[PDB]
Amino acid sequence: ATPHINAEMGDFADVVLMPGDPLRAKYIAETFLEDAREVNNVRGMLGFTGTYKGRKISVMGHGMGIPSCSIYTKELITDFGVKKIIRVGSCGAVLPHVKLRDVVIGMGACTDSKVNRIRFKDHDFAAIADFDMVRNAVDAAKALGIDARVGNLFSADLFYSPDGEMFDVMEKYGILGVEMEAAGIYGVAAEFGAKALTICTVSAHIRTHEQTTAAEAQTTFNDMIKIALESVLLGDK
Amino acid sequence: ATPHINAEMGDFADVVLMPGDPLRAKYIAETFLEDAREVNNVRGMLGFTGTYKGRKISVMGHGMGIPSCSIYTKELITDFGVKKIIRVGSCGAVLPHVKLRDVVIGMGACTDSKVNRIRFKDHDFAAIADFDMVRNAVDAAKALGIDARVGNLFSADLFYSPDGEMFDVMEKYGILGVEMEAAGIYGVAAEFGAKALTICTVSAHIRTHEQTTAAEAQTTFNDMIKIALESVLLGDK
Amino acid sequence: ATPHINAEMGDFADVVLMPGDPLRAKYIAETFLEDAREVNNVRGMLGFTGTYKGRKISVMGHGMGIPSCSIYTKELITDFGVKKIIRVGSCGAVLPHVKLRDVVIGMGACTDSKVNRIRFKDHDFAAIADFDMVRNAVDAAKALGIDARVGNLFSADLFYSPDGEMFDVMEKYGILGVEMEAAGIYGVAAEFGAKALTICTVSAHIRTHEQTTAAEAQTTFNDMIKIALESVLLGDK
Amino acid sequence: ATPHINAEMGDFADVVLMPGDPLRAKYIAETFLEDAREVNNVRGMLGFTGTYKGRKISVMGHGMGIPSCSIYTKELITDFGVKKIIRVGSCGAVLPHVKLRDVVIGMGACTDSKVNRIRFKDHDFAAIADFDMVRNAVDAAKALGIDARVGNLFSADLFYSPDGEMFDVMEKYGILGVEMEAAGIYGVAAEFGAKALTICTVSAHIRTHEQTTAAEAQTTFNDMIKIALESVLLGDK
Amino acid sequence: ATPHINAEMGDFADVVLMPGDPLRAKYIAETFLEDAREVNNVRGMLGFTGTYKGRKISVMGHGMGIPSCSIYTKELITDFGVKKIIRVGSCGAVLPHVKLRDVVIGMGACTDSKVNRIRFKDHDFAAIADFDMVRNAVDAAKALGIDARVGNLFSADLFYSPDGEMFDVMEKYGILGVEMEAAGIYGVAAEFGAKALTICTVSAHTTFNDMIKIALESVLLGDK
Amino acid sequence: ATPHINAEMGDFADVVLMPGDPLRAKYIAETFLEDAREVNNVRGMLGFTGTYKGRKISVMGHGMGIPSCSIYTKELITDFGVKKIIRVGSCGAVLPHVKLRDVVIGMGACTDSKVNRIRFKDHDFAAIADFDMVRNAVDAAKALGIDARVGNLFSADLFYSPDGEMFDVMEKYGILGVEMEAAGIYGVAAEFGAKALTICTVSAHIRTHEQTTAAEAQTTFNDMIKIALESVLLGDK
Ligand SMILES: Nc1ncnc2c([C@@H]3O[C@H](CO)[C@@H](O)[C@H]3O)n[nH]c12
Ligand SMILES: Nc1ncnc2c([C@@H]3O[C@H](CO)[C@@H](O)[C@H]3O)n[nH]c12
Repeated sequence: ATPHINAEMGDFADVVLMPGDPLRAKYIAETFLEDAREVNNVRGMLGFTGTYKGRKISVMGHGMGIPSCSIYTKELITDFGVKKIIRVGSCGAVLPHVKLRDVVIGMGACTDSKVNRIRFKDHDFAAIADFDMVRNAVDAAKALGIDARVGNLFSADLFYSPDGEMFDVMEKYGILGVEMEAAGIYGVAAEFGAKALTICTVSAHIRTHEQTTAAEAQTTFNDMIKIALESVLLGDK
Repeated sequence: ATPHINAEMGDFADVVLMPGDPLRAKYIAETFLEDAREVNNVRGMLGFTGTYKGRKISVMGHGMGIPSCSIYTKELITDFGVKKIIRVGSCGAVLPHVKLRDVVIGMGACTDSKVNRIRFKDHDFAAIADFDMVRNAVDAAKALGIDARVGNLFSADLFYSPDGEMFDVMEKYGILGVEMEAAGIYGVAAEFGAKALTICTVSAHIRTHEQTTAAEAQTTFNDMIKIALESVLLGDK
Repeated sequence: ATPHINAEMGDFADVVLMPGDPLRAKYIAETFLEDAREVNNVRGMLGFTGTYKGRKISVMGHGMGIPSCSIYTKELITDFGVKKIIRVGSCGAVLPHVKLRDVVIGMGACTDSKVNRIRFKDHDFAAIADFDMVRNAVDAAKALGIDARVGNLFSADLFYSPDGEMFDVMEKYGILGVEMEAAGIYGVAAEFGAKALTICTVSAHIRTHEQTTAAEAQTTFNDMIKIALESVLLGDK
Repeated sequence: ATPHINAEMGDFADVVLMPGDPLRAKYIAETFLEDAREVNNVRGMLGFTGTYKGRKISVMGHGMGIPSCSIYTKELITDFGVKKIIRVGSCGAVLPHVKLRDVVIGMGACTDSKVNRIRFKDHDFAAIADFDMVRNAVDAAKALGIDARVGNLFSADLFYSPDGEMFDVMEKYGILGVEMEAAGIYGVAAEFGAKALTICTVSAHIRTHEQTTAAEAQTTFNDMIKIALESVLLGDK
Repeated sequence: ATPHINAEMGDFADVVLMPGDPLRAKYIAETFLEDAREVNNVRGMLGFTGTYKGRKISVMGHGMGIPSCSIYTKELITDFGVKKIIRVGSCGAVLPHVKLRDVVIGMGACTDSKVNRIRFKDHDFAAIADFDMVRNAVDAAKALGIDARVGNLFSADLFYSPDGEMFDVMEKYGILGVEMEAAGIYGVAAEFGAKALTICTVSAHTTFNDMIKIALESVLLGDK
Repeated sequence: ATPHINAEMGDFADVVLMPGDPLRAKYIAETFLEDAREVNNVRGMLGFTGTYKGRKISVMGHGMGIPSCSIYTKELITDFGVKKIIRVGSCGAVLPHVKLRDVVIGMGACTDSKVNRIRFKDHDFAAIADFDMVRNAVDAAKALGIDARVGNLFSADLFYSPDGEMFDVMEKYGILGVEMEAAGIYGVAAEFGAKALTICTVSAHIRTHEQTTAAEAQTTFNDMIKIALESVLLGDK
């Protein structure tokens, strides 16, 4: 019922988990949710709704990049009643002892995109998550015995940057992970009056050049998913 | 293979057609290509390689927005030997005499993205197509009896833009179509030394709810595909 | 000693409360700290150290504006072993449900200053607080039965802004309070590897025109101080 | 008459060739036009009108820099019925394979000027030539046995630039020639609704300070002028 | 009163000298003025009013940085009738032939602040002093046997630069001194229709009393 | 010789007056100078050297706009030993009380050009004149009974600007005259270590004011040139 999602009101839960990869969304639906059904397939951007421990939950890909996820998050918020979005992504690390498969939680997200400047009269908008969602995720990770670090992400427009020196700048200012969406989702959440959080799994070290495979990212980053799902239940109270 | 493409050198032709929707890529392979073989499916971004009138051709989705297509086009160029990219997409018009189903060829692409400023030391980089490819597309269009306009596209970062007034400015400056990728693909081609072209069909008239029927759009879609494919043959001389 | 603080290592606690007004720092030291002693008076920027429920704590003015507070925060971190800074300030509100004397906690801070762009290669640095410090303040306020909202502040360079329309944009994007330092302190904390939090008391409403007096700001905003001090004790565990 | 041109409607053809140097315009009139008459001498900016193979054609200097040529091109468009402007100039190369005496056709023009950002709400306007004019020029060149390169020029505000590093950037993104006017003329054409093209001959290699001799310059200049003139005849059909 | 100044119209003279440090304002008031009276102490930003050779004169700290002094100068101009602001500060020099202990007069002020771009539609506003005040300061200095250098200051937002990349640039383009306020004060003066001047002593690469004498005598020259 | 000046060291005085129009330079030479001889005619940009009251003085056009005058002033300073440049031009007024034929002295020059930001690492360079030259001009004018206004000029890149509202901003900030060169000349002067000044006569009121524009002054164009020349004589003493 929207230009990029062929579904109707009620087809989505009020909370949506969103990886960039629709195939990871499919994996999550098949692995963590009961009674999951596909609710969207437009442009292959798979979305599903099922239950987790009785709680109605949706998962849907948002694609790669700020412009892509801004489209889906906006539509979910304005036309499907979605109140909370939890991005469950991958990222590259720049810090020396942040390692592969570490879970990072983006309370804020830096960016080299122009979208928030366009929204905010060319000033600095601090793209932040909802505090209660951050807190829920931290508490859930603790209950699960999973380490999770909270801090700044950096949302890049260019996965292949011509400016390698910027990575030293990110490292100097404590950036936990380089991904491509958080700052955009946070801008949309503030623009349209909803709540968002980005949780990422470290899938590459930008310095050491260690990296996981495409298959590993699609189907094995499960700590962040358990954290996300349990954090919703805490939020419900 | 690359982190976003599960294939090896040789799997892709040296020319790749790219719609945003990976389902359109599959449709293109099935409809216009002989002996089509799927060569990528990471993140559901379907890619295929086949032949058109004997000529080896590939077709693969690029996803929505500059950051998404920048990843795929970079990787195709540096790791798969691709020499030419032709985006085949949709766009919205802002000019009165540009009608639904019109074909537009982006000789240049304006943008509100920051990617080319990051590349170009914060100055104005004119994101342009390769001239020969533009000319090949014009001649292929003529031989098919299809009228096409050549000029500027505008590649937006925000499909849902909070700056409605900018559309008046685009109209004032002769922008032929509003889409979300061309300026980024043109930046990648310049950065990595390849050739690119974006052709679009007008599928919407901004500030108006006018829409074409399903059969009309497929017919028009097919016309664009034919122009792109025939243009490659002309380029081969 | 440093160019703006005539004290030696050890004279400051490892946690410093910092209002913009040195006379407020004096009030706080005399009212909340036991055995308080003056440790700075350079440029009349009073700083004191004493104990709160057995915990060594310092309080010192940072003056008005990002450039002023950036000086003091840097010096405390590099030369006095300060690990945490809690700014305890005043702000003006734009949101219709925010009232005079409400306490707001700045998980992030937007800004129209150029300093973070200077630090961050002209990109958007999300100026954020330390998460644990935010949670400690939230928990302390709950234990005290004091209400407090958590979200974005906006750190202005011009208290007398010629751009009145920017306040509508701040309001649309949920800015809780307009002040003049948080984004700068958060940038310094990030640069030098320390932790910071800004808590503000609403001293004016930009829409309803209500306003506390200079005398009230100097001495009567005590809820935010109780929250700050108790949050430190929580932080110590 | 207009503030910088003392002529009347009819004194100029609907196509004007424009070198920067008014003395070069005088040379073009004497050399290529029959029955040439001087139609402007305000500020010494000589313009002439005559015929080339029966076709009415004008030639006039535009002076140095974007601000200068923007004045002349605007006035020609709004007050003298001019439809097409062909800048005929020299440029410096930054690419090793681009050689002295090569003819470059600016299908696009990059710039470090702010004039187009001012016009285009501080976004990226792709300053482009008219496609048919570009094609006419290629075809004309081919007929004359010259292979012209088509791509981006860079229009500089500073002939004596303090930023030597920018040339490396220009080279990396494939800029064919450096001059000082094209992006400005293209901006004017778009703003006031006309068509423009810039053709340049490479008279210098910026990195080595290679410089063309006087005799070879006169030869390549003539080639460029023949190309421009014959392109007009092709456009007429 | 204003939110940052607890005084009333008439408490300030129509010219105010402003050092950054309020304790320096107190020193100035005590050393140079007759019948000096404290007229502001909000936030400890001490302001005083007295006479210098029969001429009513005020002196008040403005704090460090563009945002701080922009507040105080605006309120003085719009709410206390002040017509002229003279900043009397210290600066660091980058030029070889600008000496320690030299007096520099900022006819213009560069800055890495965004405040004037906010004011001037993101274009380049040349933050300048009032010409007559510059002339008066030069002439007052001359009469005191001092050659003041007139030129550009640079007003920094970051005393502690993250990379220090601007220093060589300031030197290349002839900046006389580095401080943290002038361009802000000049922007305020332009915005609200008053006149301002920044005078600095080169404190790095009295003297202080000489600078104050130049500022005070330059006012008396202006009154003529 | 230099790329834009066919002359040798010694041909120019160490002070050069520069109008935009080279024909105006000719007029000044013939009207004001003894034993004037032409020293340059490259690109029709006439320059002359003669004496005024025994004092060796040059006069030469600079063309229109920052890029044009930046070329000439740089070449004069670095290759012809020029120490002082005085632009003598016309400007438009935006202030209601500024009269036609009033003389404006640009102690500073605002601009919408990017050249100084290029020089100054994207920060605000205050483009200022030499103080002694300003003072000499004020005294020279006063001696002739002319009260010259001293303040900011605004140097525009676009004579035909799309942003009419900016003239309101100029008026609000007390801009005395609008022209097209001062900020660029002042930038060159600072870059290459020389001294410069722009003096202008008001030739028009920009835009229509509800108010009444005062009246017209009795001051002439010849009066301004006299001021300029006499200011040189004062500076010599
Ligand atoms: N009116 C419009 N505005 C922006 N983008 C598009 C498109 C294209 O469709 C996608 C978004 O729907 C994206 O790839 C964009 O380039 N079609 N019509 C459009
Ligand atoms: N070399 C220098 N750099 C920056 N600021 C200053 C100052 C002034 O001193 C204060 C900072 O110490 C502030 O008001 C600034 O304008 N003196 N010397 C300086």
